[PDB]
Amino acid sequence: YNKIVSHLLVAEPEKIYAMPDPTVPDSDIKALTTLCDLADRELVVIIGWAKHIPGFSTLSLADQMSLLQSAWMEILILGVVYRSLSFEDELVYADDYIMDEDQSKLAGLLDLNNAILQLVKKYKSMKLEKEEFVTLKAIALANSDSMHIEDVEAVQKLQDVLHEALQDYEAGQHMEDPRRAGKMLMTLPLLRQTSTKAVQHFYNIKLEGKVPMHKLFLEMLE
Amino acid sequence: YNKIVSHLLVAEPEKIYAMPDPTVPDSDIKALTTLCDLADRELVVIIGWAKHIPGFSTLSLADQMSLLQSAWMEILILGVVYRSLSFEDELVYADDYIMDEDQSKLAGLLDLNNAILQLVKKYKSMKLEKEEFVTLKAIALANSDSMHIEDVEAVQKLQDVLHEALQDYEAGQHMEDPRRAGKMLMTLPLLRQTSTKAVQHFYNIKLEGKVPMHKLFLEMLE
Ligand SMILES: CC/C(=C(\c1ccc(O)cc1)c1ccc(OCCN(C)C)cc1)c1ccccc1
Ligand SMILES: CC/C(=C(\c1ccc(O)cc1)c1ccc(OCCN(C)C)cc1)c1ccccc1
Repeated sequence: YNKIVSHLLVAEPEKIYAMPDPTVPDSDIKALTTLCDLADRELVVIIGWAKHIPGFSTLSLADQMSLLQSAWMEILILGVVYRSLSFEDELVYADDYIMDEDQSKLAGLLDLNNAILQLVKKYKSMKLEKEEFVTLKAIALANSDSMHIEDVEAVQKLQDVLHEALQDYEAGQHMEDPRRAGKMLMTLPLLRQTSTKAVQHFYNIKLEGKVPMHKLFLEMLE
Repeated sequence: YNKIVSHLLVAEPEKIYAMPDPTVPDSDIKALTTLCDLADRELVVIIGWAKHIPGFSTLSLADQMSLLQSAWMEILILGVVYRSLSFEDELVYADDYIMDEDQSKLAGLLDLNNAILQLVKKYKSMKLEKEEFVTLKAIALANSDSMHIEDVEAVQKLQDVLHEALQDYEAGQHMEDPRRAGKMLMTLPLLRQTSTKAVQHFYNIKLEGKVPMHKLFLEMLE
């Protein structure tokens, strides 16, 4: 069994409850608040998680920040996708916050949650395993295509190392499909597309708040 | 040598000149007109090209249209990227229409053309070959993630067939890097991201015109 995959499995953060405020009337604002508060907590643990990825900490702080800046929404989305694989037309943002179509409509997230469900659909068909999920999260971080990378070569080595882990996993676990690793890689474009739209929506409705995201990753990394 | 790759090479369309109107004063409008007129001509030949891809014609007309609808901007962009690999900070839209930074600024395309140059940068480092380019164009078509596919399984078989061709090519041509096929696949997210932004920009400034894109692919396919 592949050691990087094993390591990523033990580095996996614990479940986080959303705790929607039971005193607040249901509304689009309440849904967005709940999601913002959930994501902020998730981002803190994502930063800690990334430090476990072999080679990530040896990048400059600027490069670590750049990768995180570019990847954070993909990592959040891949999480909700994975959590939702055993459900039907619903998204498990947390065990206590499962969004059906009516809820998504109410939150103004129909189009976005429908795209996320498209990711779910594909991964259900492919029978996405936890091992594959955690490896793809790490790959999405390393492959996030920041336009501000200092050490392009080191970031490529990190991509290489993680891709190798996925290939080695699939070679051992899935001999019935010698192309499964590539199929997994071919799911990344839809994740990127969905993230891109989610981030556009995030800025369009001003969820970023008073303090820029750049400084937030700084505080947490420094 | 891989037959699908060989076939794709012979299916490659001839060069198309942009023919910017020499009587028209240079302006953002002239640049956008030139690009619109270039793309429209390219789209006609792209539709003919897709018919050469093994299995594409045996899909329903609806599925052919769906793949084209979802992929067309990626295919256009991958073309300009490939045409630009031997240039520096300039995009070869056509032999007679090469956009430098000043031109992009003037056209309102700085951000978009900069993203396209990011694609170029990565492919230069990877030493992207024509064989790899034409194969990735076909993969981008098949992997374009339309939300309206009728025969999900047939579209997967098409993805499979093209992925197999890339893997077989790389296995024979690039034994020094057993992971090169996966590296090529890992370039697709940035293409998707760039296309997504280009399409958003395309609709934001109303370049679609009086007739919807759906009917355009119909006419040309029927
Ligand atoms: C898709 C749901 C979502 C977020 C989300 C996704 C996955 C997940 O596990 C948790 C949340 C989302 C919402 C807000 C957000 O902002 C965090 C920044 N702070 C400073 C508010 C990030 C993601 C969202 C994204 C954009 C607009 C509206 C909602
Ligand atoms: C990135 C350049 C570009 C186009 C382009 C890209 C590659 C290429 O080889 C040729 C052109 C572009 C521009 C217009 C366009 O519309 C075609 C639809 N008709 C009906 C006008 C498609 C692509 C463009 C895209 C969006 C907004 C503005 C410009």
